[PDB]
Amino acid sequence: TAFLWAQDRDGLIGKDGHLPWHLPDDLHYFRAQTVGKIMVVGRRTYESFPKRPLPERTNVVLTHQEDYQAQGAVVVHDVAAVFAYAKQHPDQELVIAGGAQIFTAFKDDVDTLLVTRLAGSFEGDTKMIPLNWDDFTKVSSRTVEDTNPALTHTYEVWQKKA
Repeated sequence: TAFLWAQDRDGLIGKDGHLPWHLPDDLHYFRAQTVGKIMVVGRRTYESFPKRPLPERTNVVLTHQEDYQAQGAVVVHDVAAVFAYAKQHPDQELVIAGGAQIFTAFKDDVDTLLVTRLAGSFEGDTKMIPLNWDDFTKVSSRTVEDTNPALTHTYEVWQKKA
């Protein structure tokens, strides 16, 4: 299972309840990362999400409710309910998108990690969860210095070890 998200110098991710705005470049990666397959998302996330469900992207809703539903999307309550779907759907891949509440949920199950270290700084009140970098291994990491000094980023790909 993979985890795709972007972190800045400070290591921020997003907001919890501000609704400021989203970047076009930083947004393309957030989705393009696992789009086109079984991408998980928090209930709160699936809501704000540009669309429900996503066009060409299988989404999943994680909530403590045992009756929670979604139009087209899949409804799960934890990392056990998601793996259950992906279990019956060995054709598609399982990659968690968010949110933070969902990140630390699969942190102990994630077999692969994806982080984008952006040189520039980003605002927000929500920080990234405590990842066990010691439990995982870095398989790839290279920074990309674009024209914009703040639009820079590093693509890190980690693989959970035993």
